[PDB]
Amino acid sequence: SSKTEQVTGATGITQSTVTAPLPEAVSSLSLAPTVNALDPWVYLNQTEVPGGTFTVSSATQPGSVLLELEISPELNLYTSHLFRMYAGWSGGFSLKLLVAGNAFSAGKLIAAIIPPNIEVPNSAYLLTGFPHEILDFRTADSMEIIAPDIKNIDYHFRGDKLGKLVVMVYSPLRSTSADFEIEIKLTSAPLPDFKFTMLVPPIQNNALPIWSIPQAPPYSMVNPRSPLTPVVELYINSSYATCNHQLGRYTIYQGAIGNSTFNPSGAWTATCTAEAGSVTGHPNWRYALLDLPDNPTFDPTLPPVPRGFCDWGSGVKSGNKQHLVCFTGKKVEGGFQDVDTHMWDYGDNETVGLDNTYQRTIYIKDPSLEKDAQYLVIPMGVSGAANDDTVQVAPNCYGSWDYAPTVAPPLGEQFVWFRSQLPASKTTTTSGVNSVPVNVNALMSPDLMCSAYASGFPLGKVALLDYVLFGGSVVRQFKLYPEGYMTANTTGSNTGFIIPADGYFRFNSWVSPSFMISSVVDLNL
Amino acid sequence: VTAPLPEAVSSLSLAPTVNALDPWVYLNQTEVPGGTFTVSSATQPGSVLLELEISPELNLYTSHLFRMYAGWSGGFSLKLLVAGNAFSAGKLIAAIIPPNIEVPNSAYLLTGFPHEILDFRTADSMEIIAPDIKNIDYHFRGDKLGKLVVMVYSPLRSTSADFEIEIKLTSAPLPDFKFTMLVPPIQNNALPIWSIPQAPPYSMVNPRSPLTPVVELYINSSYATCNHQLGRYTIYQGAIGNSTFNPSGAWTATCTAEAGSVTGHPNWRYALLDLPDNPTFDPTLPPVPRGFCDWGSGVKSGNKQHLVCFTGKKVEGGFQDVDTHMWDYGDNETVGLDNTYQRTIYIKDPSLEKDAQYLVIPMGVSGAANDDTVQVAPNCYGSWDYAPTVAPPLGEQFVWFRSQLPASKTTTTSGVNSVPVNVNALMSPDLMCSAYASGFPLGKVALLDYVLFGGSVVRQFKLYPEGYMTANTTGSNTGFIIPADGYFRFNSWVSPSFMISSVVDLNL
Amino acid sequence: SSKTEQVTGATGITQSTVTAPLPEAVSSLSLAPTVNALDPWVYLNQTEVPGGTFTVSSATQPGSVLLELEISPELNLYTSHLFRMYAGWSGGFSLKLLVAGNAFSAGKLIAAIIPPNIEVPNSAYLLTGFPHEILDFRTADSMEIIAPDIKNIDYHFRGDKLGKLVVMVYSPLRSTSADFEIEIKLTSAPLPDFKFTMLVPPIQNNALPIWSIPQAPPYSMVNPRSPLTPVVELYINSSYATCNHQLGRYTIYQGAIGNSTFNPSGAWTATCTAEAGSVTGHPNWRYALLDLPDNPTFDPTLPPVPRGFCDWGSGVKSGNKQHLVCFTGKKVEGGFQDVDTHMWDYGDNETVGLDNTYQRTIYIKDPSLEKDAQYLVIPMGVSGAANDDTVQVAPNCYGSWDYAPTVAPPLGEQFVWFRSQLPASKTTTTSGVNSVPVNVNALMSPDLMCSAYASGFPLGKVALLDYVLFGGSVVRQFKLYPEGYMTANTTGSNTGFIIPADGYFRFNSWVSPSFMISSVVDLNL
Amino acid sequence: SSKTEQVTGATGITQSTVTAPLPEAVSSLSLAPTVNALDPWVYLNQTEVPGGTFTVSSATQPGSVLLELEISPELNLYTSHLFRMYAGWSGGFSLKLLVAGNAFSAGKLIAAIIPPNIEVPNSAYLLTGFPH
Repeated sequence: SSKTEQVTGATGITQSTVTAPLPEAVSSLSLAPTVNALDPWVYLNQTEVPGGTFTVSSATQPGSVLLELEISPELNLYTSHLFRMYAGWSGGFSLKLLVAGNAFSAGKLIAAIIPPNIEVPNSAYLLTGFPHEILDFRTADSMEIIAPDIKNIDYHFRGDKLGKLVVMVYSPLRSTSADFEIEIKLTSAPLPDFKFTMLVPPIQNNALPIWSIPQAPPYSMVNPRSPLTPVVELYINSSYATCNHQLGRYTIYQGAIGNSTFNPSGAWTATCTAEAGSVTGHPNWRYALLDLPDNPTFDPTLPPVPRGFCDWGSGVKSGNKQHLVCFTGKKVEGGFQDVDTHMWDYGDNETVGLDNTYQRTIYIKDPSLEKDAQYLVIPMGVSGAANDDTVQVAPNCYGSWDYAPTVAPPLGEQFVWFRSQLPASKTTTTSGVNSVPVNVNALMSPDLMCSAYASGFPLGKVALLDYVLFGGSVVRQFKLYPEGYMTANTTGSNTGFIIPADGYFRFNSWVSPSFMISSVVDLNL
Repeated sequence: VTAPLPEAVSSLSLAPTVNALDPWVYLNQTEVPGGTFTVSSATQPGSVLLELEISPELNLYTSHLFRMYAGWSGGFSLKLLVAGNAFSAGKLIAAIIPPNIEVPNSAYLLTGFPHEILDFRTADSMEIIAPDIKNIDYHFRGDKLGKLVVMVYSPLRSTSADFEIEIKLTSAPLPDFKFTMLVPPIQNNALPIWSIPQAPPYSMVNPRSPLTPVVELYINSSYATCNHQLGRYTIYQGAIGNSTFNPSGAWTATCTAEAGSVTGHPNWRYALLDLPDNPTFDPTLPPVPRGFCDWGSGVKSGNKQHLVCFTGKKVEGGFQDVDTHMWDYGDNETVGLDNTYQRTIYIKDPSLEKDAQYLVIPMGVSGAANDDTVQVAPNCYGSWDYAPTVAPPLGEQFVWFRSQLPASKTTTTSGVNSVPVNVNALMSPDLMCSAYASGFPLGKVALLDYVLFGGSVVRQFKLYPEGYMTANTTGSNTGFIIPADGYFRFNSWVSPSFMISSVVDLNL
Repeated sequence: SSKTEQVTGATGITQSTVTAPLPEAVSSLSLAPTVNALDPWVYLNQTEVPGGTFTVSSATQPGSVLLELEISPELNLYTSHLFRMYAGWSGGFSLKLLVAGNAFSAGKLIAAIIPPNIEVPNSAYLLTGFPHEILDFRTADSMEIIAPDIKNIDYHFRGDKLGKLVVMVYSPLRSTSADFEIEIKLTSAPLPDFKFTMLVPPIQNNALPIWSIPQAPPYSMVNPRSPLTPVVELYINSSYATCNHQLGRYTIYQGAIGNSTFNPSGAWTATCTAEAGSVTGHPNWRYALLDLPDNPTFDPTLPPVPRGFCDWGSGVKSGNKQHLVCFTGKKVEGGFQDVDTHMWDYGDNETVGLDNTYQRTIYIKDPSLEKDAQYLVIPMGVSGAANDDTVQVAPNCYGSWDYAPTVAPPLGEQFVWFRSQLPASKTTTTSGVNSVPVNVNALMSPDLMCSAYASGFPLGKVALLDYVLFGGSVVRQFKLYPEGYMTANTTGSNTGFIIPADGYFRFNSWVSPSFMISSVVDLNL
Repeated sequence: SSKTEQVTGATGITQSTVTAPLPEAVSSLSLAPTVNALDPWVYLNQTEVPGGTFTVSSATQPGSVLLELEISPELNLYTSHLFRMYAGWSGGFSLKLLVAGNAFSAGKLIAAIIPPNIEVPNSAYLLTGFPH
């Protein structure tokens, strides 16, 4: 159908079109053991789908996809919630494309329905092949695409391959002002022919449409890299800080990836097989061997480092001048007689000729090391080392050890980290070690993700969560990727921006990975 | 007529006196008290722009009648009035949330509630039927009420010169709106109109200098926050840290400290400021007398700035000496803290007895940075109920009451000099005296017109209930004097997001 | 109605009665803005209610309540889940009392419906007053109580006071064998006149009927009391270990109660205002004062101890012979020059004449303490002290400081704790301190409760969660109270029972606080 | 009533509305010793009233009054002149608000009728109360 309305002032028209590029395959639900209807009003309450909106500016290139929505119960809050207690679904959705258009100057949108097991092309030219509609920003106000449930089975089960609605720019948006944009929302409502199949117990870990994050300030969320010092700030350093593997790498597909753990309390301790050997250069260095409880020493697949124990980053070229600091102690009956602060290198002095590495090979500066003993390790800090740059060093999986890939943020955004300050141990003693203050940053601490690891994360969607702080209300919008690297849209200088740790996150909406955040953090200071 | 959800007409069978209304109160053109908001390019998506409880406060008239009546039952037809353009593009979502449910803070969830999406292109005169969701035959006062929440869904872009869209709602009760139970009109439910007596600002009292008249009102772009404790008021009192309705009578205090002095100076004797309340110095009541200056900045001991006051030992109530004495407000420096209120006060005189009670009457500043330093009040210890630090909404600036503190030299090297400093104040108590009888409706802001001389010049500021005035200004040049020989006028209740059509350029 | 069936073998009868002690108030839903129906099958799928079952043995005393179910959407999985997207409900439920009866010998059950704002009496004698039914175990198989939605409002909103179904023993159960019991389940299904009112967005923190706990072994959940040593076991000591206030006291009404925190990483550090004074007895002791960041020193309402810092329990009478051990260090520019292990008492040497207390008053054994400095604290262990008994000492709120009440378990059950081992620091040095190995136990670490703090906990219901361990499958059933003290049914000797920390919890069913667990842990070793 | 015309070039619309926020109290003139009619054409010749025009620029502040016209014979040249030879008048006037508008960008006007012995408020917010 069609319907046209004269805009206020008679300076244009707004077209609200009901369109069905119609597969319109309505199943008889003959094989469904029972057919369950919905509250008639669910068909009448059109709700924003997870994935909208998408802003089409002048800097958008036709052929770049903007929406990729799988026609499923997840397009609606109420159907998404109802599906938790239902084995199968069967029916389409009426998807509305609300476009904040105007007689701006020009620009055309193309929306198409793509059937299952058909790759989504990246050109407006190819989209015209599919069943599709075209819009004109000069007159676009609505488009009720009657999206069908393209299927070869008489009713769906979880895990099937579903059809997709793809929206792309047909013609570039041209307007007098470079700031003119077009916010394009998209809402769904199940069609009348949409029914469920069976009543099954809800999944207590259901992939809920709405994610609830407890009002937990990050100063209580603490802390993979330095689990003895609380998080005090939130760092946004635009130094191209592509986070090489570290501790505290959690993703909600597997949980803890790399050598990350959910209980890093302290700075997870480890012991060593303090083997000894002739040492060139520094005789006072002894090559100790990390032991691997729960990961026996001889599995190239498993990590050659105790779970938890991880960077500080050391073992740079100059590792022989900049070191790490850890408590050490001879293991004796019932514990350790005495524990001091010795200088741990964890790197590439002589025996590996490597860079920073995740051996299984450490050097102490204590000459009292003996082979006939196991020595305890508790990292404390760095000694004489640079600050905030030599503590983010890049050791990596120089092996088959399944580790965390070096994650880099998408262009235009920089990582938001959880920081913490490490005090310096001074000693005016004839036998001691000297540390230097250092600030430590990390990705999402496990406490924040605990809700995500249970609440759920819709496939291909990065959570957009807010950040409110002390009065007056000030909200910064961050993006929390499933791989576990929260980011924020950045613009301006490259200053390391501190954001206070007092303030709680809040779920706003599921957004696609390529979703520019409206709120931009300005690097002024 | 766009109805988000059907209105359940209730037969008031359980109403002791089903009370009718004037048949002519039904005209869907009466403005909605507080229902005026502006959308700009800077309004981020999903920012709550309006929130009205579905109640007799939605109409200018039923709001007035509601003071006579203990109950009501009915809906409201709100008409939009969008002063948009041909070059404006954007969306609004207006959802009616159910009574007890909590208003979301993202559009993705607000869409869940019944709603309508409004284009600025075709939402100029859109009737919206707001229902009154209930499980009871009629409402009493205090019952949880439904709300309609207007929120920007697609930000406002402009195909041409960026313009500001001003929107406001006009309502008439649906034919089924009925009152009940006549009661005397002294109730809650603040009046839709607040008549401000024509008291010029210079007739009010500067709470932070109740000895010098308010000489001028001035807007400073730099002063982004107000940490003052003395001079803060709110209509929803409550208690505000060290603010009194009588600033003049509270400017006094007794002090007494034992043998003690600043390490850097054996001349700055300590002084424990006496409290009109009684000890212990319990960390739940103010640690200083209800009225005392909030001046000074976070200096460190040595060749520095500090305050001046009139001090004098008490003599059994009889004759007490008096003289201006240099005064600094605590040695927070020696504890690694900033200058706060809890810190004991000091006096630069070696002639204080370890057990004597000395008067103190602040009078100025000496050898000190200019007004910039007295503006920033000492911090607080975070244990008692003090006035929270506040800042104006983005793009808006404060309005302060200003006064001139006269200086004071000394011919002899016995007293103390005192540089002249212009002092500020967030609000004089003389303006809220009339407000309390009226009150502000449900977290709305009061747009007041400062009618400058003759009425040819009329400035508009928003009187936020929290206790401050703000006026939107585009400009540098911190100093901006506004004459204090004017008078206020109520213009309307405006939602906090409302931005003033009048913009006073700070560069003129 | 009624219906009788001849049991197999014709050795009895089983009565399945449909009863309506009928308020039967059906609302017209006139004021409801809209009326939403359900899938017709929800009315036909009777599901176990949260609160059943309840076993009526010979040791049950008439007048002891067994069921107290508020007639609400929460009586059914599907209605409980659907109510998440609904503002109001209006209608009753058909509650079935399935009784595993037999012609055992005798015994009668009484079930009554109690209207809102009417206290539940504790005598079968009074229950007969209410609308009620009586059962006989000799012939009881079912009872479809048509429970009405007693209300004076035309449809419900969350938070109203609801009616209650109470089941009590009318006559004692007598049977030939002392082991004969009667498992009494109870299921619900909304009546046909049950409808919802409005469609509202789901609460992302909804009080879900089913609780999902991630497959997180407790050896990763770590650890309030000793957040540097991982949890290794699970202790069940029947020493009457009524847990006085401690660290790690979390309840899902407020979150962290007492001085408990969600980020105890390490052993939350604290500093001191190392004031000095003349000391009698031991001159080498110096009375240091804990500073209170975020809790200024002068609020009798707030705790006089830094958040996190907490027991080890010291300050017993003999505190002058048994002590705690914490790292100490003079605070200097940028940190601390040197840090050693000194002996911290935290108790009642001279200045308080108290027992263990939660001052704000500590004694070091280092004579080098000086007033002009702040000294750091990091608890490590105990020195010369008893083990596992003097580390559970009972300091408490000797003041108005809102603390955690001393929780004791119900009779017949003992606490299940999260343990950990603290190594001993030995030192053969002319200046050092000597510790003694000690095992430390705690209540639920915050990681386990994180799901509860978001998943939800139905009012008055203690979660019954399982514990599966390495193959072959072995399941122990524990009860996790809302106040935050997991317990397990115990029988036999008083041996401290260790349960391996490898194995994950799992939600089984919501049960009442007075719900004997069928599985009994046997104290054999 | 209402009436809409498409502006030249079809780049807008011009609304010419006939509105009566209607007291519409028509007297029977029973007590009038005699009732005198006018030349029928006086009812058909709309003349500029004394007090118009008023230019609403960007520097105008809502709440500032612009017109305050007392409904009387003085609103028309011819009625004002005729009243010189007449002891009394009885009847209303059809007042036209010609606005030199355009699809400029925006801006809304409010006109209200205020009864006798009622002070004129200085806020657009209050004007909505009156018939307007």
